[PDB]
Parts: sequence; structure tokens; C-alpha cells
Amino acid sequence: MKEFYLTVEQIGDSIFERYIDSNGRERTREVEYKPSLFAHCPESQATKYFDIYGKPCTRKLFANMRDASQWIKRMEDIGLEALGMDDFKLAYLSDTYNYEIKYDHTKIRVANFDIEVTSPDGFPEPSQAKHPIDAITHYDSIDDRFYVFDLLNSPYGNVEEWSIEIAAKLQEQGGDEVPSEIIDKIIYMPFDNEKELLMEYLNFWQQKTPVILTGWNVESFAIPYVYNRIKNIFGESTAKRLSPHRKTRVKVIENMYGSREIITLFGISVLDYIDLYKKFSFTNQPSYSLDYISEFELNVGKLKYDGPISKLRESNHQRYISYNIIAVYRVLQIDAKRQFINLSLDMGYYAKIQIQSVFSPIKTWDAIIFNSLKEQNKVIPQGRSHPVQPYPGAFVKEPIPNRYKYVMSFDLTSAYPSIIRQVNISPETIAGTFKVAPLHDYINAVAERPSDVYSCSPNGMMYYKDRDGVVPTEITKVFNQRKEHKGYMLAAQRNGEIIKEALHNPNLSVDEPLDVDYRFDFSDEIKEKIKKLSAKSLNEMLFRAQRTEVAGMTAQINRKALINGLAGALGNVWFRYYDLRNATAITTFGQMALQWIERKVNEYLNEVCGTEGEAFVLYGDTDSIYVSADKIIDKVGESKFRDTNHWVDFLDKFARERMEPAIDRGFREMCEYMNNKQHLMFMDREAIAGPPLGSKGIGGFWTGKKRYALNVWDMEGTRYAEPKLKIMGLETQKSSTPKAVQKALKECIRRMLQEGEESLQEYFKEFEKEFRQLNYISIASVSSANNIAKYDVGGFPGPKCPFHIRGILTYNRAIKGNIDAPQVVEGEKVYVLPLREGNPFGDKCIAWPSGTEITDLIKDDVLHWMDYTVLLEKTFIKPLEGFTSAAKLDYEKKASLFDMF
DNA sequence: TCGAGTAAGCAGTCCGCG
DNA sequence: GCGGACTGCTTAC
Ligand SMILES: O=c1ccn([C@H]2C[C@H](O)[C@@H](COP(=O)(O)CP(=O)(O)OP(=O)(O)O)O2)c(=O)[nH]1
Ligand SMILES: [Mg+2]
Ligand SMILES: [Mg+2]
Ligand SMILES: [Mg+2]
Ligand SMILES: [Mg+2]
Ligand SMILES: [Mg+2]
Repeated sequence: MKEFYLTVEQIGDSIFERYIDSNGRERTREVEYKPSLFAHCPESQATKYFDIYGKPCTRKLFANMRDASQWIKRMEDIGLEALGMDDFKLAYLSDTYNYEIKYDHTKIRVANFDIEVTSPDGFPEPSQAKHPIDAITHYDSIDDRFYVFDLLNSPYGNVEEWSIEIAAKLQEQGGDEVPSEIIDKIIYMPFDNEKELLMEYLNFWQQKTPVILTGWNVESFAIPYVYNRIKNIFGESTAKRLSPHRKTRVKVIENMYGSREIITLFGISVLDYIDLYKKFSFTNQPSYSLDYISEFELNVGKLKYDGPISKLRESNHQRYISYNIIAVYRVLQIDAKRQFINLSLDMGYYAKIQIQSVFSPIKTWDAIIFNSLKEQNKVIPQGRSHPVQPYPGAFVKEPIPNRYKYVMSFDLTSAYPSIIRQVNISPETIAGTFKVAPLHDYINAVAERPSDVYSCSPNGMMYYKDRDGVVPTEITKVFNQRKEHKGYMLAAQRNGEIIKEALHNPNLSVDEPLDVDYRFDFSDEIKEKIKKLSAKSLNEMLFRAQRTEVAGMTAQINRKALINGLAGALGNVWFRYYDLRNATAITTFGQMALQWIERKVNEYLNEVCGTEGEAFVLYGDTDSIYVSADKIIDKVGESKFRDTNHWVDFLDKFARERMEPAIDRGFREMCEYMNNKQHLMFMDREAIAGPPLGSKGIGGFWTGKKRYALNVWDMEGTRYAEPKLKIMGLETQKSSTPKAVQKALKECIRRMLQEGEESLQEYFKEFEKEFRQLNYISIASVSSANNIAKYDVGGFPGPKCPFHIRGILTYNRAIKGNIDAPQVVEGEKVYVLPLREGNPFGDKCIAWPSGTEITDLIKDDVLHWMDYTVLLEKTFIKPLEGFTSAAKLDYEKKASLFDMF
């Protein structure tokens, strides 16, 4: 096989690299890498190296990496640009792996671990590590085994060995229900003291050194805990055995208000799964505890135990160890579904970076562009300092608040990367400027044509047309990867709907799910077999289709996030290619494009309908338009349609055959107007929305910008078995809204859009009557909690104290002097409840850590003093009032002259 | 919340508004 | 009571 790196580090004048060799074996080497950097030279000086602008450069070969760094400093002292890749390990990878890396994941050691630490005096601080580590479960991907290190003797209790037989048993048998598929994969090691446990763990770590290290909060908790505990017990040199090069650094992570410490293990790539999840999942969760996330992702029940975790080991060591094992497996189960590790490896190897650098689009793109330029013997510019400056972004159209019955939407494929490619926006393609007219003049095509030579953006910028910039070239490559994976995702989605249809009429038989590839549209043969399958088999197929869809989503959305990150990176001062001319060229062209196509679609629809000056486009945001199709529907008349699917087909056909050619003609004219390199403004039909045929549903509504709901029947080629609500921005979509309230508001919306006013009034009346029975957690608001100290004046709210911070302070007084009570963590999330006047807590609300039951110290007092009235008005009624007045509807029945009967 | 960007919505505090 | 100035939080894109 072709070789590939595992990890790379610079340590002084040496590169330390772990890698897989041509025979598929892991090796390590130390290389005295001689880096090169560059300086501009005279024209007369013969060279093959040129900066991105075509100015000649001489290569400076250094005796070592420290000489190279020192040279960069002196060039600053002199006042001269020092060109080239200043991160030497990135240049090393480029030289050493001068080809597209093809990696084999089966050779990469991926370690997933979790530790347990009993603590009677509060949260065990990883920087202190004053309490014994009493359990470690460490899954190794190469062995496919869970290694369990169990501490039997501790100052906090001596315990008996853990029993695998009881672990496997049902909870209804007094067992722990450790999943049977991992039982044979557990290698259990009890220890009589902590020192033996830790020395054996380090010997194990030496034999099976992680390349990729993950788990849940491993970077902020487990890794610093283990390191500092070992350091405390044995000293530094032993703790540094966690690094294969025996080098570690304490790293300070600084935020807006405060800072924390982590431990960098040189030669390991730590990818904390909580952080992978936050970056790649595109959710915002009320809580990030593993139980919460696991439940959300897998629909697995919460790990039940009695008492606090701090007394769990001594009261039920059996369950304690089982739950530590299950904790490790849950992260693996999430990964099987989300595939964020696979993603990270793909992106990391593509860019040629340390895999942990995937968290940084700036680092990722710097590497990609460096490698691309290096191939043409071009030399990257030095990074420079820039003051942060605000700059303009997208246009969002102000919608008229209303119900909207029939709606069709259109959206530009990868808007910003497409603009980059079309305009040829790049650091080295800047050709000059032209005199700018007001944006509205370009939108209405009355402004003077910017250029007859160069490709233009309405911000005043001009770009070369003879050759693609490096930014268009490289953004294109990742876009095509994105496009491929989106294809698989959509095919999996469409296949899902086929399965859902067949489920309505399943066969009464015993059989098996079909062996198929859900990334491709089902053949007719497959479709026929599907109609003859059982519910059991169909549901299993649905699950597999949906997993395939998720695999596709992960791959596509995060490649889109990567290319969109490059457009944003041009407006970040730390990016090597920061330039506000280029960032604003993108965003200003986007504004023009949207408003241009708005005018074109309006002009076209007025023409087909025979009207004049009427607004068909009701809304748009960044790169989308929402088109009212009432008039298109009315032109044939609702009476002509057999069923809902009939008018959906008609609208689908009208968009593809009439509107999209008009849209394409409109954008081609704009392309020529701007003299752009390549026409790439492609505005695919997204949604077809309206009420069920013959119903009293309203179809959709807007309340304002970025706030709307639609009853969708078809989403870019996916025809739904059951209509799907597309709700954007409304309270049903905010993590701050109580769970039960999200659900109730969504049903209210479903009824509005599908069934009409009376149905909505029926549901509201019922919800208002029963809601006080709802579980307190389901009706608690959620908020992030920053700057708790700032608003704390002697345990009481200071001036301008936010409502949720007020709640935390109320909580803090109520649990004061309890080092056992759960503490609210600065920067994390809390549940929030209003409290009735005259409550014993002495304030109008209380807050407690999100994802958890409130401590039994105060629970039933909270339940007794909950202000359901305020809770209802604030979270449910006020938002519902917003929805209904926008939609010109009433949630409560108005009195009629009929009432006199 | 270490980690590409801007636009913009709503909750809440403080305080004017004769 | 509402709304503007403001902070805080969250979402759409
Ligand atoms: O996090 C973001 C989201 C969007 N955009 C900018 C850049 C985006 O290009 C633009 C529009 O965003 P969408 O329409 O939502 C996604 P796109 O158009 O890229 O790709 P498809 O529509 O799925 O094909 O807004 C960003 O700069 N950052
Ligand atoms: Mg645990
Ligand atoms: Mg788009
Ligand atoms: Mg699309
Ligand atoms: Mg069937
Ligand atoms: Mg969009």
C-alpha cells in the first residue's frame, strides 16, 4: 500500500511522525527536517519559485527549524516579507506525502475511553486530581475490545469484583443489561490498589498507543484528570508516558470571560466527541450530558440508578462498572450513526493536516491552498496583522405577515462558493476596481456595465478571466465531493418514502429485509419485492435507509460547511488570505443576485398571468425566493384536481418546465452584465407547499424575517407519503423553548396549516386545560448561562441581572453550604422556571443544571411554587398569539350571534 | 464558549412617556 | 403598557 501519516509533531529541531508504512505496519521516526522559506529577489535572479502575484522568489534552505523561525523574526525587524509555510510540520507532510493520500482506517488505532472518580466533596477538579481514579473503560478499535480497569480497594470503599453474568442480565432480573453484542468483547481487569491500576494502564497504553483519542468530555475532564492524577502519584516523567514522544504541554483555553486548561499530548490526535458533535451535528441541544445526547440520537433509555453518583460505587459497584462500560459504547453507537470520526479522517487527510486541525477551517484551508500552490512552485504570502472591521453580509426581504396558501421555493446551490467560482474571486486574481453605482441600479440593470475585460462584483471589484484562481480551483474540488454525497443522501431519503408507503399495507409473512444499497434509487425489481414484504422486514429496511440518509447528511453538510467556511475565512483577520475586498465581493454579489432574480421572477409571472406590478415573490433570505402560487393554481381551478398529489405534480412540472428556464435566462443575463467567468447561479426548486386538497388548512404563514412555516409535500424531488412541516425560526425550533411547549406549538401549527381555524381552537382549549399536569422538566425553559459572577452581589441579583441568571442565584442561595448539591457550571445550560409570589426561595424564578432532575433538597418546594400561569403566557400563549395574528386567525372562538341558541 | 462569516428575531431590564 | 437603548441568547442563512 501507499504510506500515510498518523500523527506529526515538531519538537525543537525534530519532526516526530507516527505513520503506516508500505506493508501496513505502524512505525515512528524522528526526522531532522530542513525547512525552506522564501524572499523576493531581483528579476535578474534565475528562479523557478514565484509568489502568487508572479514576483520572483529565492528559496532559503535552513540548517534547522529554529534557524528558520529566527529568520522570520529578523525579517520582521528589518521590515521585509518572509514568505512560505511557517508551520513546518505542514511543509513536512507536503514533502513527505506529495500525492493524494489514500488511508486505511482499519490500521488507525482509534481509542474511546471514559473514567470514573468517586468524590464526596463536589465535582472532582481535573487540575487538582485529589481523588482516586476507580474505573477506566478503554475501547480499542483495532482489537475491538473494551478494556476495563476496576479499582477494588479505595479510601472511599472496598468492593467486590464486577460480575459479567449479572451485567448481561435484564434489569428485571437485577442485572445491568449491558448489550449482549459487546459482552464477549469485554476484557475485565480488577486491581487491589490504584497504583497498580495506573501502572498497568500506562503499560497497556504503551502497547496500544491511541492515534485518535476520543470519548465524552475527554479533553476537558478525562485526559487532564488521568495525567494530573498520575503526575501527583508518580511525578511528571511517568505522566508524560501518555505521549509517545514523552512530551506534553499544559494549554490555556481563553474565552470572552475567563479561561481553562487542557493537556496537549504530543503524538496523539485528541478528538473529543462532544466537540465533534457540536461542530458536525447541526443541532443545538438543551443539554450535552451523554445520557441526553444518547437518548436523542439512539432512543436508548437513561441509565437508571438510585442515589448520587458519588455514593454509587460503594452502594452498587456492580452497576457502577457496567455504566462506565455502557458510557464508552454509547459514544461508539453515536459514531456508527453520525460517522464524525470517518469525516474527520477524510477532511484531515485531504488537507494534509494534523487530524485535530479539522476543528479549524482556517488551518484546513491554509493547508489545502499551500499544497495546491506548492504543486505549481508558487510561494504563499506571509500572514499579516489586521484590525477587525465589520463588513456587510446577506440581504433578507421583509415579508408581509400573512397566511400564504400555495408556495413554491427556490434556492441557489452552494450560493457563496458558486459566487467565488463564477466571479473568480481569489487573492491572486484581483485585476482592479471600477466606479460603483448604488446596488439598486445593478439590480434593475440600469447601471453602466462595470467592465468589458474583467469579471465583476457590484462591490467594485474586478477579477482576471484568463485563469482560475487557487480559491475557485480548490473550493470547486470540495464542492464536487459535497455534491456527490448529497446525491446519496437524497436517494436514501427517496428510498425511505417508498418503504413508508409499503408499510401502510404490509404482507403477513416471515421473510428478510432486502440486501440493497440505499445510496441509489430503488430499481423496479426492488420496488416490487418491497410490496411483498412484512412489517418487521420493512421497518428494518426503513432503519437502514434512514441510517444511510444520515451518513449522507454528515458527509455533505460538513463539506458544505467547509466550503462556506472558506468564504467566511476571507473576512477573518487570522486567515492568510484575509481580504475584505474579496469577502465583500462575495456577499454584495449575493445581495444583487437575490434581488435581481426577484425582479426577473416577478416580471415572468406577471407575464404568464397577464397582471402588472404584482408581487409573486413574497420572501427571500440570502439566496432563496418564496413564490406565491395561488394564481397558478386558480388558473386551472381547484375543482380540476383529483387529489393533493395531482396539484403537487402540476406545480412540480410548472417549476421545472416554465420557471427554471426563466430563472436560468435571468441569471445568464446577469452573468454577462457582470462579465463573469462562468455562469454558476443555479436555483433549484426546493419546496412545494399548500393545504391538503379540500381541507380548511391555510398552507403556510410568515410572521417576519427568518420566521415562517409551510406544509410541504415535496422537497427537491422527495415526494412525502405524509406532508412534512417545514418550520423555520419559530419557537418550535428554539432549544430555549420547553420540550412540551415545542410539541404543543407544533401541533397548533400542524392544525393551522392542514386543518384550519376550528381545529386549532379545539387543540388550544384542550392544552390550556391539561398542561399543569405536564412534567416540570418538559415545561422548563432553557438558557446558556454566562457571566454568573458579574451579576452576583452578595448572592443577590445586581443591576441589569438577566432573568435566567436571577434563577441561578436563587438556586445558589437555596443550596448554599452543600458541597454535595449539583453546581451550575458557568458557560453551560440551565432549566428555568417562574415562581409564584410569596415563595420560600424569595424570588421570581429558579434555575438548575439542564439535562438533570433538580436536587431532592428543594424539588417538591419548586413543584409546589411553580407559576404555571406565567409559564403558559410566556412560552406558549405569546408565541401562539404571534403565529395566529400573522395568519389572521383566532386561537379562541369569537362570540357569534349564533350563541343566542 | 478555542475552532469561518453577517442578519436578525425575541426575552428581559431599565426607564421614559405629562 | 409600550417602545427604545441596551444586554443576552438564539436562530436563518
Ligand atoms: O453557516 C452558514 C450558512 C450559510 N452561509 C451563506 C453561504 C451559503 O452558500 C449561503 C446560503 O446558504 P444555504 O442556502 O442555507 C446553503 P448553500 O447555498 O451554501 O448550499 P445549498 O443551498 O444546501 O445547495 O449563505 C454561511 O456563510 N454560513
Ligand atoms: Mg461515566
Ligand atoms: Mg443555497
Ligand atoms: Mg438545493
Ligand atoms: Mg407490503
Ligand atoms: Mg439559502
